[PDB]
Amino acid sequence: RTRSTISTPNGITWYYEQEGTGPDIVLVPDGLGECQMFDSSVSQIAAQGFRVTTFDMPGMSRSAKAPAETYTEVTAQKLASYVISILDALDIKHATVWGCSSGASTVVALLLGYPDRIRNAMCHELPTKLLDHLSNTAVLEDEEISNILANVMLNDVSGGSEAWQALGVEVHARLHKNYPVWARGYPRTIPPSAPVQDVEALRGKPLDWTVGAATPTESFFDNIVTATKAGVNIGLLPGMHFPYVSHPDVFAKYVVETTQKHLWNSS
Amino acid sequence: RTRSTISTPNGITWYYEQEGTGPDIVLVPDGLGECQMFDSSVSQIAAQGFRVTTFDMPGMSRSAKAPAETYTEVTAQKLASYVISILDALDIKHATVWGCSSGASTVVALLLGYPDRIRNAMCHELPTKLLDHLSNTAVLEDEEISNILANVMLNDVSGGSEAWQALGVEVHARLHKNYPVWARGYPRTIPPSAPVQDVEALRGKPLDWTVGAATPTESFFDNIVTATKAGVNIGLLPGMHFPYVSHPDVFAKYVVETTQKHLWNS
Ligand SMILES: C[C@H](O)CCCC(=O)CCC/C=C/c1cc(O)cc(O)c1
Ligand SMILES: C[C@H](O)CCCC(=O)CCC/C=C/c1cc(O)cc(O)c1
Ligand SMILES: [K+]
Ligand SMILES: [K+]
Repeated sequence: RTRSTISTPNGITWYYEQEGTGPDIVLVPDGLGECQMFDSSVSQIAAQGFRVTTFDMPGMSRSAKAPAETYTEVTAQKLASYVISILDALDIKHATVWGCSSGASTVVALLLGYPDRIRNAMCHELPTKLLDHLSNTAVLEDEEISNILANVMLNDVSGGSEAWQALGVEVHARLHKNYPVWARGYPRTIPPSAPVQDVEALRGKPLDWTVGAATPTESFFDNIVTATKAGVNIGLLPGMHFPYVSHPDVFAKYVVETTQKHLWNSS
Repeated sequence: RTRSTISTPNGITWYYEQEGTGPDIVLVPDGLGECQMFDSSVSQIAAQGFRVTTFDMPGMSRSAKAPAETYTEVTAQKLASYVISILDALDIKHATVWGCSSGASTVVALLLGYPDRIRNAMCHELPTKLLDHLSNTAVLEDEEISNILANVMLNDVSGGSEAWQALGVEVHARLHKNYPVWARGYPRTIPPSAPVQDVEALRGKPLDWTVGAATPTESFFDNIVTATKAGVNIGLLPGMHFPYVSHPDVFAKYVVETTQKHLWNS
């Protein structure tokens, strides 16, 4: 496993990890931007004959050395441009991509905006609606935000409390710092940027969409409706918002099988 | 509120309730077949200018005087035929219908099978897949079944435990007796009978489909997919499997507003 940093012309110094040889699979984090959440799955996926790349997102965790524009007023389209920049730096020309949450928005924007670069995209629980209770955290003090959102992550959306806690002190200390950054740059601007207003643009695209099996129906109801309207493959993963944490083996198998499906269809 | 009984020539003596005057709205119970779950909402809906009818289902609660075939090997098509028989007996010629669970299967079967009789149907959380863990309760002893399913209702799918408990001791005593009847006669045969194999048959029909907002996505995921494929209105009610128990005012409002929408359209 390569663990290193790389700087892109847009001023971001990325922390990234890479393991394996074979077709490229890129795991884009959710809004918290923390790629250690992929640790177990990276090895399982790479072992099936893929080169797997992941990274902390700009302004978050180990990728914090970045211009303020990259973690304020954040949109799917901004994030997609940043991901393209690190793929360029790493000489990854053709990638399968995964993303959850703002990462889901990002990978659909990637697929639509850079079709020559993206073999297929897997999106999970893509936020399309403004949620005032999240947006309103942005005006609180840093420690108040971190306390509130740490609680929300563990109790409301982790999909597995034991697994979430078992990420450990080092990861959670990084998440603690990230929560105010996410709170002030994401909730207000990510949902209106969702690249799913044009249903016909999605039709026929190599997109595989999932929602958590245990997630309350109302949370990503709109995803299921939108995917079905566009004829896009839609299904479920165990857990809720973080299947790569709660169910890393099932997650890895899904990513491998889905990538294999598209490698067959490509030929 | 009229509370009475009526006997249909298929051998069922129904317990039923009616309140109000105006267009007919009929509330079909879920598989537990217990119409006291509608008590609050019946009054609220009727007050908006409707005649509201509901009833215990065959073999359940106060409608227990019924032949074994009406509560064993139960299908959506069987239940639809029974509901038509009581509508006939009460001289209800054109009805808006609500149903959840097996009641949802029933009202879709009613709409498709008897389009002249059904103004519009509201279906909620319609089961289309066999669940082994539910089917397997059919071979346990009665008291084992009641203990298991009473817990599942209270703690897993009620959508509001306080409201569920507040149905009261008499209701839960009736449910206690119903759980084994439901276990033996419904889970194994209701889902394969789901009238949703033909999406094109649903298209353009006066159907409004809901799922509980708090229900785990995987429970009625298929409902949302099927409704969307057919272009059928699909949305959410608060709670889970029993919105008429957990959120009776919201439930009543939904039934009234949906009926009014279709009265305008017609
Ligand atoms: C992991 C996630 O990317 C960031 C933490 C917030 C969270 O998990 C809440 C549940 C999912 C909501 C995502 C969401 C919701 C919004 O209204 C706006 C937005 O930008 C993202
Ligand atoms: C109230 C409900 O009508 C009867 C109690 C069982 C329950 O609530 C479990 C959750 C919803 C499942 C209904 C269901 C599931 C099946 O596999 C087969 C079937 O016939 C009905
Ligand atoms: K697993
Ligand atoms: K209510």
